[PDB]
Amino acid sequence: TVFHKRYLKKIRDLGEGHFGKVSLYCYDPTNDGTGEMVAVKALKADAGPQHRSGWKQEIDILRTLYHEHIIKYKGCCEDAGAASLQLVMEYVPLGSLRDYLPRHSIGLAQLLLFAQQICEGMAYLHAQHYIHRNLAARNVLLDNDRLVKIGDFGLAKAVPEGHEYYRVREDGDSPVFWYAPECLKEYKFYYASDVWSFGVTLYELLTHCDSSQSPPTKFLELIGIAQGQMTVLRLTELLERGERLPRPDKCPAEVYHLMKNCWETEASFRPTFENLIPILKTVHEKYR
Ligand SMILES: O=C(Nc1ccnc(NC(=O)[C@H]2C[C@H]2F)c1)c1c(Cl)cccc1Cl
Repeated sequence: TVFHKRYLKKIRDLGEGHFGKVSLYCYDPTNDGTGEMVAVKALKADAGPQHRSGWKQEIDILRTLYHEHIIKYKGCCEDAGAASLQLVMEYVPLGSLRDYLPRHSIGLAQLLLFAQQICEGMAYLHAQHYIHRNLAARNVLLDNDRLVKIGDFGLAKAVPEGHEYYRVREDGDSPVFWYAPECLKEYKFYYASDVWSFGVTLYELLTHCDSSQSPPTKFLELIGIAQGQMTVLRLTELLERGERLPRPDKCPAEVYHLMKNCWETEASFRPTFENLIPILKTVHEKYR
C-alpha cells in the first residue's frame, strides 16, 4: 500500500522510536477533514548506512506481521527528503502504557488482561521466528481500556530456523534495564530473553509506570551513579546474585512469583509466551 506525502497533514509529534521520530498525521486526500488519523514513523535524514539497513528491516518485519495485539501496518510513504521510506502505521488512540498509566488508575484485572494480551502478541511473534528485543511499557500501546498492542519493532530481529538465539552487539541505546543476564554478559538474545523483558514490563504495569519505581531508577539505586564504564557489569552481578526488582504495592504475591519466574537466571527455567497465556487468563479471571 502506498500513501502520498501531499495528503499527509501533520497534527503533532508522538515521540522518538529507535531509528527515528513518530508523528501524528491526518491522511486527507478529499481535503474536507474526514481523513483517517495515521502514526507515521520516519528515519532521520542524517542517518548512516548502518541505521538505513536496520530501518528497511524494521519495515519488512512489521509488513509481514498480522495480529490483534500488534500495531497494524497501513503502508509506506515515499519520503523524497532523506531518500528513504516513511512507515505508516495505525493510530492507537490512548497511546503508550508509560504515558497512560501515571494519569489513569487502572484496576489490577485490566492490568493482568493487558499482560495476557502482550503474551498473545509475543507468542505469535515467536511462532513467526522473530524476537522483539525491546519489550517495555513504552512500546505497548493502548487502543481502549480492554485492548493493548505492541508498537515498536526497531530492535526486532529474525532468529534463523536452526538457531535458538541471535548474537547482539555492544550498543549505547540497548534497553539494558529490561535485559536478561545472557544478553548483558554473553550478548545472546534467545526467545526466553523476551520473557525476561515481559516480566519487567509486567512490573512496570503493576507500579502504574511510576518513574520513581521504574527499572532504571530501582537498578541504579543498587548499582550507584559513579561506577565508570561498569553499570552493565554491576547490573549483571546483582542479577547473578539473585537480586530482583521489588514487589510492587498491591501486587498479589502469586503474580510477583510469576514475575520472578519470568526472571529466572537460567533461560530454560523461564516459561515461554505460550505457557503464560492460559496462566494469565486464569489469573485475570480470579481478579475480575
Ligand atoms: O509509535 C509509537 N507510538 C504511537 C503509535 C501510534 N499511536 C500512538 N498514539 C498516541 O500517541 C496517542 C496518545 C495520542 F497521541 C502512539 C511509539 C513512540 Cl512515538 C515511541 C516509542 C514507542 C512507540 Cl510504540
